[PDB]
Amino acid sequence: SLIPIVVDIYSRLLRERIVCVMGPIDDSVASLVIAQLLFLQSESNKKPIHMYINSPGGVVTAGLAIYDTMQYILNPICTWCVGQAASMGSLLLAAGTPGMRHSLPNSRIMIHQPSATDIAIQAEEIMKLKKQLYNIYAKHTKQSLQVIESAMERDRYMSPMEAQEFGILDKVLVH
Amino acid sequence: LIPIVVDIYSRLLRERIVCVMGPIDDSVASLVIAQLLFLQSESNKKPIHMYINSPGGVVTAGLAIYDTMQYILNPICTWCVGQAASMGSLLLAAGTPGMRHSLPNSRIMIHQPSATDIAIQAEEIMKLKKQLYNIYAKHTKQSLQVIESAMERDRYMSPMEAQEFGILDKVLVH
Amino acid sequence: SLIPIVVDIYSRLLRERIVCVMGPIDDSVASLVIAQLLFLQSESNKKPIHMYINSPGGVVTAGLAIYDTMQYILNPICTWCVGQAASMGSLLLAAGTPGMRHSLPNSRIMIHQPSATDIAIQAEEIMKLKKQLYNIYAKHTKQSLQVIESAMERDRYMSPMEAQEFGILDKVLVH
Amino acid sequence: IPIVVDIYSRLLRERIVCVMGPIDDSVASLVIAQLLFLQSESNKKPIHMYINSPGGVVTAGLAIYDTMQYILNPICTWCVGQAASMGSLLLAAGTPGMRHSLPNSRIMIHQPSATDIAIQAEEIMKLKKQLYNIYAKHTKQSLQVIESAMERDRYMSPMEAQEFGILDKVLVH
Amino acid sequence: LIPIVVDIYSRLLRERIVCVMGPIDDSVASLVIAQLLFLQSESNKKPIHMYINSPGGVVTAGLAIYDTMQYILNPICTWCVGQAASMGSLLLAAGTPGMRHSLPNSRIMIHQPSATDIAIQAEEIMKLKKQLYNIYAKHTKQSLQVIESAMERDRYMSPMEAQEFGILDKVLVH
Amino acid sequence: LIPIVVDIYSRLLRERIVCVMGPIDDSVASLVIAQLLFLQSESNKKPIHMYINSPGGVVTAGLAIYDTMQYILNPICTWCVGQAASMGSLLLAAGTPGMRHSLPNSRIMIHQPSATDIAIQAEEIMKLKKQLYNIYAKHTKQSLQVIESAMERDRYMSPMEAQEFGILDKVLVH
Amino acid sequence: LIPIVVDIYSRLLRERIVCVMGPIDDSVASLVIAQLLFLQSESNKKPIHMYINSPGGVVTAGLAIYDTMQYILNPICTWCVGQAASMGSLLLAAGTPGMRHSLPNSRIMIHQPSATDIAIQAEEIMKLKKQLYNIYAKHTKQSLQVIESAMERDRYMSPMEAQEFGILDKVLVH
Amino acid sequence: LIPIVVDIYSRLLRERIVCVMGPIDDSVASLVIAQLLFLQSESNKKPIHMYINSPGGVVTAGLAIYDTMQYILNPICTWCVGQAASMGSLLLAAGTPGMRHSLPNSRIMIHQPSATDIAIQAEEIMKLKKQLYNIYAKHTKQSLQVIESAMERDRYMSPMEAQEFGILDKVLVH
Amino acid sequence: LIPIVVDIYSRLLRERIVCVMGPIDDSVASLVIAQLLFLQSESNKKPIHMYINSPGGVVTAGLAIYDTMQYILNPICTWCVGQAASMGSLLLAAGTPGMRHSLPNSRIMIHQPSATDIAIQAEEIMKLKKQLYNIYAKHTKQSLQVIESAMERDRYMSPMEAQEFGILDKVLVH
Amino acid sequence: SLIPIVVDIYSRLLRERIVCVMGPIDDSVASLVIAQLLFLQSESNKKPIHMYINSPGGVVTAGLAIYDTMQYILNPICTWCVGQAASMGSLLLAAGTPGMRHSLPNSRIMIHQPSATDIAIQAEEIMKLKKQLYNIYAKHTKQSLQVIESAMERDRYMSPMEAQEFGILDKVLVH
Ligand SMILES: O=c1c2c(n3ccnc3n1Cc1ccc(C(F)(F)F)cc1)CCN(Cc1cccc(Cl)c1)C2
Ligand SMILES: O=c1c2c(n3ccnc3n1Cc1ccc(C(F)(F)F)cc1)CCN(Cc1cccc(Cl)c1)C2
Ligand SMILES: O=c1c2c(n3ccnc3n1Cc1ccc(C(F)(F)F)cc1)CCN(Cc1cccc(Cl)c1)C2
Ligand SMILES: O=c1c2c(n3ccnc3n1Cc1ccc(C(F)(F)F)cc1)CCN(Cc1cccc(Cl)c1)C2
Ligand SMILES: O=c1c2c(n3ccnc3n1Cc1ccc(C(F)(F)F)cc1)CCN(Cc1cccc(Cl)c1)C2
Ligand SMILES: O=c1c2c(n3ccnc3n1Cc1ccc(C(F)(F)F)cc1)CCN(Cc1cccc(Cl)c1)C2
Ligand SMILES: O=c1c2c(n3ccnc3n1Cc1ccc(C(F)(F)F)cc1)CCN(Cc1cccc(Cl)c1)C2
Ligand SMILES: O=c1c2c(n3ccnc3n1Cc1ccc(C(F)(F)F)cc1)CCN(Cc1cccc(Cl)c1)C2
Ligand SMILES: O=c1c2c(n3ccnc3n1Cc1ccc(C(F)(F)F)cc1)CCN(Cc1cccc(Cl)c1)C2
Repeated sequence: SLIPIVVDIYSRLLRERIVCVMGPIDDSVASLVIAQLLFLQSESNKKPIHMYINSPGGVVTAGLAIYDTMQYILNPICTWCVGQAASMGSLLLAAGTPGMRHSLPNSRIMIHQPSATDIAIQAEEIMKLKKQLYNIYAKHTKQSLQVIESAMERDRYMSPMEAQEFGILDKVLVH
Repeated sequence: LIPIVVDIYSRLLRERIVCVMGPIDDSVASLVIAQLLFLQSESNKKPIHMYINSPGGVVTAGLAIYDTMQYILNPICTWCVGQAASMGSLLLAAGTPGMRHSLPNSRIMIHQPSATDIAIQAEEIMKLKKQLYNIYAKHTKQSLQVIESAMERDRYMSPMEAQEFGILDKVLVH
Repeated sequence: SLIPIVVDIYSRLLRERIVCVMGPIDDSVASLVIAQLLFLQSESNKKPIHMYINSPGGVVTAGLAIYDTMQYILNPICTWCVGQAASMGSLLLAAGTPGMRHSLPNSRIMIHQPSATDIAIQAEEIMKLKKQLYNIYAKHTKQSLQVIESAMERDRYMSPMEAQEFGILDKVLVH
Repeated sequence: IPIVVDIYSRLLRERIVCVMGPIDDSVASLVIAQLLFLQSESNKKPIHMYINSPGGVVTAGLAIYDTMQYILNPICTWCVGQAASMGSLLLAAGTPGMRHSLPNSRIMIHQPSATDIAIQAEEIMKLKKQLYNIYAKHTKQSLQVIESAMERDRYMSPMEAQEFGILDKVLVH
Repeated sequence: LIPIVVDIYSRLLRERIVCVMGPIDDSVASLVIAQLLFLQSESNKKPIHMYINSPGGVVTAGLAIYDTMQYILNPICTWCVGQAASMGSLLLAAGTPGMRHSLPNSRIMIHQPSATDIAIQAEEIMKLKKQLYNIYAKHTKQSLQVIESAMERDRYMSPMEAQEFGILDKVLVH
Repeated sequence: LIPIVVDIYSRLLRERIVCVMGPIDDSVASLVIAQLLFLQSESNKKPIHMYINSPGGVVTAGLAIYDTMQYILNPICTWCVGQAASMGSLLLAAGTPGMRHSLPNSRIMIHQPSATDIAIQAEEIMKLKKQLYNIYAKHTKQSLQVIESAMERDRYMSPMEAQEFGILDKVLVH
Repeated sequence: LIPIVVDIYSRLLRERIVCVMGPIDDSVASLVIAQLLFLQSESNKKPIHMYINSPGGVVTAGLAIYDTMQYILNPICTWCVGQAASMGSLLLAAGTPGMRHSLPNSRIMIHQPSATDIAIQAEEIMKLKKQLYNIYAKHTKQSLQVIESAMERDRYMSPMEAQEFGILDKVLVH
Repeated sequence: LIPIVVDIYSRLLRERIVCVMGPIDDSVASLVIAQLLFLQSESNKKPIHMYINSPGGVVTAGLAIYDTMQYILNPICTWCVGQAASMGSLLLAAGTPGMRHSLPNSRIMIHQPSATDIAIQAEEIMKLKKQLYNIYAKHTKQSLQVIESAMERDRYMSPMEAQEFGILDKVLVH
Repeated sequence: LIPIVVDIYSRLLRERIVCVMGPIDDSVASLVIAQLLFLQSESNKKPIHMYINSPGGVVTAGLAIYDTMQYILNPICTWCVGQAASMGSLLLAAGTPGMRHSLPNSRIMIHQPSATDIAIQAEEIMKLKKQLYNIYAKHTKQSLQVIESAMERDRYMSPMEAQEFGILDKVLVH
Repeated sequence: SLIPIVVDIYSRLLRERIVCVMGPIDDSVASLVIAQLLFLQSESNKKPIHMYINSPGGVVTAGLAIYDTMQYILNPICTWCVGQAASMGSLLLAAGTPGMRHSLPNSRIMIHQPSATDIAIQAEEIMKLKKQLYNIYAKHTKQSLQVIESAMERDRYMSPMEAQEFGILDKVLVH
């Protein structure tokens, strides 16, 4: 509700190839984001797609569904963190095309996983998910598994500069 | 809410894309069934694509979709993104042979969770589970014994081991 | 994301002479179903009207309202059971035109009544209603009154092929 | 709850354990404790068990059943009001010749459509088959007739229950 | 709280007064049955008095009390004050002949309101109603036809109309 | 609810007027951010007007709007009507210098109330609090020490006094 | 549930009739303000009519409307129907002098109820009452003392008492 | 609602019969521990009997009871009636060797349900399962592998399967 | 509920055993404080035993117990069974040196979860966090830097590893 | 519940002339505390009474009711702050007999009033209450009104040392 019409603002964002992942991640967000990503690739397999992330995280399998769609599609993907990017949110941020992951000056980044689950699962599977994130995180930051898991073991946010040095993003820009 | 293009969920249907992601209930089954029959009227032979990201749901609602997939003449490509558990993996395994896919980081589970339209007797719950035994055995080409033994474990499968088991055919990445 | 549009899908099903009854049978479902049947008869008193049934049952008087409407209209009525047809659902399925009652391979049929009432009723009327089902069931299955009453007391589901042998449906189709 | 020269504590002084309600784990524990206490008082004096239950958790009912067979005491079961599902199983498990009903009591063996924990289909069936053998044992009915009867969602009269083997005597006073 | 006398509800039991004031449920049934069995153990022949001010309740719980009244050897005086509807009037009518009482302004109803422990079938609810037909006919000395015909009307009866019907015998003022 | 004029909230947007009335959360932030980014596409440097009547809200959502205001090239005139507390006053103070306004009877508060998207540790709440210090110090031209002292007090300030503090520049009447 | 004409509330605003019926909160305030600013853009000189049937509301939101009325150049006729209490009567008294009206049975109360957007200190609520004191004193042209004593009485006023006090100018029936 | 004898649950504890019926939580654990420590103070050598009818519960609370059994010097006879699942079967298997019993129809399950006192990380839940693995392996005398494969199956065991697996020693009926 | 022995929780107190099982709040703090102050009155220097199986709780309530332990003259043996997290581990580490124990399968965590009596500012939460640093550093004999690093990690430690960290001194089995 | 018996611990505290004001202040706490204070004076008008405070504050009129009882009774009153003493709690702490107000090392003290009310009242009365506290606070700390109101205007806790220097208490003791 209370969405203005322009000549619809969220639909007008999509004509600029901008997908929003604001808010928590659940299955409905994942399907909606995925549909827009596949739609944007069908318009052009070569024009860049932009993703604005202001998310506290969400369901792990729903987040991996988006991540896999980003890897699948051919388009370069520029990720933009505004507000914060925590848990799966920071993973999507880190999953952008190298050199095209940006953050605003006062944005917050967190890779620690929250202490999320569609259905009840056992620790053998919940741990498989955590390692699944380890390898994904290690891939895109170019850090060893020892470095990724140790950082994520600590509950703390990073400044946009700090997430750049750890390897989550490439550019902390102001204007 | 849902953005408008050139509505995006109607636009997915415009490409012969049916989504069965999210939990399966009787109304979800009816809606999916309506879309499959509508797509068959467009072309009895052009392929239908079905995206699965479901943790399962009502068994009779899942079988309603399954029987509808088997009924229509169209080839059906199943695509597992996110995860497919319980009835979700059955629909995934029920795709056209050679046309069942998953993305690299997907979770697949055939184990049934401990879902029910009405309270039923124990003989019917066993009659229903036996129905799933035969369906899984049909499309995975595994014996009944290995299927019943497999679902006994409350564990998920990776897309590559699910392929060797016969639930899907290709783990693609682009 | 509740309803897709076709090039409305539930209105398009109605353009195809297909009435679908999935949710549980209540007064609001009955009125809406009845309206479509009278609408489809006004379009053509002779083209077959189709009924897709996937219901766990519902209000008995609301089911009889649909049942009575089926008998009244002149059209041949093809009933199609997908998923399941229990209590009033199976009564509607069995009330189709003879030779036109179908089920899909893995569907469930149950005539046992669950242990259904708009308002509070006395025991005497509940028995009058149960007897009402006996005659409707006995009529359309061509089974004895006794075999119907003993069958319904058993709390079991039956497969489409034993349901065909019982007389509730005629064709278990395979495509 | 009235005091007498406590009324439920006084019933236990008369070797009467009352169920009279759904079979919880808490009901089962309390009933089981009373049976073990009454046996320790006397392994040979009969214990009376009053049943007015619509059933309950199956594992909790089997817990009581296992305790009844364990103790050496003759057990007189008395069904007043009604005895459905697990309730009728306890009724039929009394000592032979000592299972009674009041004239207007209700007996039901049909199982309701054991939810301590959510369970699988294979285990749920293993559980009813476990109930079949107990009923088959104590009614002296074949396994086939027991399973067919339980599939019918009907109540029995105290005479229908006496002839079926669930009880032995329908008395008025 | 309950006042203390030198406890008032326990003092009523010392006077062979059982209270059935309030709706009938299984927990009420256990207490009434327990007190009746206790009072019989004190004396097989001294009369027990039963105070009824109930709007009815669970049918199986009411019949459980009814069966206990018939079982014990004691004469039972039923006293209806306030009102006695559904099972309340059945217990009232089930007193010893010549000892069923009402106060001038009590309400009596045999009509059943529109058995309630668990969901049951149509044949069982009808079997339960037929049991009520025979019991009422036994203690009112009316034919079955007049019992059911009367019960179809939910009118309440005056303690006088109920006496002529056979539900009670002595409606007193002092 | 909302009137149509030859829609009133969309018509405010046609006049380059963004409204931040009400509490700030992530959904408010997304909408404000979208309108700010949209308004830049019509004109690189035409001024944008921002109406604030907010009691505050989520800090990360407030910083998200703040960063967007600083990012875009347009000069931004902020207008406080009613009140601007917590993050509300930060957005008000973050307008283009010389263009931060209040109406005569508005209340302004920079003290933060005792809020976050998720539960966080003590070190992060302090980092955010320090982040607010630096932003406030930057735009008020006050030292860090005086800013910290101002926020320590649970008091509101009048528009004409917020001007002397540096939160706004002009308190207008007509 | 709103009837449509050549929308009835949009047709009212189409004639410069702003409605403040119902309680004041921030969502009401934003809408009233937008309508006042919109009506000024069509004509800074055509009179605006404002209908008040409000029991009061949030004080900061009421002051926002008050500030918007004072800011715009239009003459504003306020019309009280039903009642105007707390902030409602403040908006009523804030109309253009000589253009404040009431209907015969409308009720006026200046007493403030015993709220605000957020929990605040005792000094801030007191700053607000003195702030309201001056507003009332300005437009009723009574001394500050007369306002404080009047608002202190938990009573409603008749439209004749309201004009004599200085809150309004005309009570018309036709 | 607990009957009194010369309290029935206090009379059970008076004979060294500790009951673990019902789900395990911290409040149950404290009480069981206190009873075990109390029974040891009367005699470090008289056997303690422990009745288990539990569907499981909090793992840390279950381990606290397990640690208390191992600490005290008394031989402990565990008795399974009804069922012993999750932590319940762990306490059952943790009895003194040769003194672990079950009744004929009691059910045993080692599969862990898909909780804990507080929300925790994936590594900590995994530390707990390996920790339970060693406990089960110790007292059933099966390899760690055999425990992990067994607990992986979402199935209950019969008392005969339970003794053969090493969880208990005797299934008695009399 | 609670057994009587010739009351079990009062009998633990007769043995100078205070139990801190369950979460800590002000009502828990008052009761523990009262028992600690009471136990000092029987004996100035007889050791007091403290059983901890707590996931933490209110920080000011936890410090209230901590200050009482430090205040009283008695040596205090702390015993961790089950788990001791957040304030729970602080009380465990606050025992008399050489007398802080854990049972083999206990879990210990000093990281604080992301709690307070009333809503507070960022400066106070940090002062309390720093207060916890100094207490932890004092009793573990670790530097402030290593303590802050330990608490930053959302992990539990085993009893034998908490010993090397200095939280406890002896992990006992019998 | 779960209160141990000693040979009752809260009743045994009262035989040691120790009143507990732990938890929030409401009318029921005030009456209960007041009754114990009057009882302790009736036992001895000259033996000291001890008050343990671990309170986040509460209803202002209920707190003033306790304060007035402390001033009325003749006994010396030793106040002890453990945990924290906020809003009205710190007022009761400050109201002890001079030289007999103590705190434990890690206790928290706050005079700022929370942002509490039996019934809805106007600002003229709510402000009268605040000034009523100003004069009470100024009395027992011996600070000017300007100093009291300015300190209380700032939202912050004090360390037990800091509350001593401001004048709330006299002794920060450890053993
Ligand atoms: O300003 C951009 C930016 C991008 N971008 C990509 C393609 N076009 C653009 N434009 C132009 C444009 C946007 C929206 C619309 C319309 F839809 F609202 F009309 C019309 C034109 C990329 C990233 N971003 C950076 C950014 C700044 C502030 C907050 C956030 Cl979260 C991120 C700016
Ligand atoms: O990209 C596809 C894919 C399919 N497919 C089938 C027909 N057309 C397509 N296109 C083009 C297209 C899609 C959507 C729209 C519109 F509706 F959004 F506009 C318009 C054109 C099938 C398989 N799939 C694979 C896939 C990769 C990543 C995640 C997921 Cl869940 C699945 C891609
Ligand atoms: O496919 C059919 C079937 C019937 N039928 C009757 C008339 N037309 C049809 N069509 C073609 C068609 C359907 C819908 C549309 C549109 F409206 F959606 F566009 C357009 C064309 C009846 C038999 N069976 C029914 C059925 C029910 C439930 C589960 C399954 Cl597996 C099978 C299929
Ligand atoms: O069929 C009728 C009936 C009446 N009637 C009156 C005028 N025209 C009609 N038609 C034709 C028609 C119906 C609906 C539509 C349209 F809504 F779909 F457009 C268009 C034409 C009343 C008499 N009878 C009543 C009736 C029988 C069975 C069950 C129910 Cl419940 C009620 C039916
Ligand atoms: O019968 C026992 C059994 C044990 N046992 C141990 C010590 N004494 C006994 N007695 C005698 C006794 C019990 C209770 C009391 C009193 F306190 F209630 F009065 C007095 C004497 C061990 C367990 N075993 C097996 C068992 C059977 C049925 C259900 C359960 Cl769950 C377990 C029975
Ligand atoms: O009447 C009995 C009956 C038994 N029995 C066994 C031992 N003593 C008895 N007495 C005497 C007595 C009862 C109660 C107390 C006191 F404790 F409540 F005061 C004291 C003495 C067995 C069961 N039988 C059958 C029965 C008939 C009616 C309804 C129910 Cl439900 C069951 C009755
Ligand atoms: O009056 C303005 C003011 C601004 N401004 C900026 C651009 N245009 C304007 N106008 C004209 C206009 C408004 C609304 C519409 C329409 F959309 F409703 F039609 C069309 C034209 C800025 C600041 N503001 C100050 C202000 C005073 C009172 C209350 C509030 Cl909340 C704020 C006035
Ligand atoms: O066994 C102890 C232990 C202590 N201790 C201290 C003083 N006395 C004892 N006893 C004897 C005793 C206990 C209870 C009672 C009574 F109250 F229940 F009767 C009477 C005597 C200290 C530590 N603890 C260690 C411990 C092991 C297992 C689980 C837990 Cl939670 C803790 C053992
Ligand atoms: O230890 C005291 C202390 C006082 N005091 C006053 C009179 N007697 C005492 N004793 C002896 C005693 C207390 C309780 C009982 C009994 F009731 F529990 F049995 C029996 C004897 C005053 C203040 N206080 C300081 C204090 C330390 C720890 C926490 C807190 Cl909140 C405050 C200690």
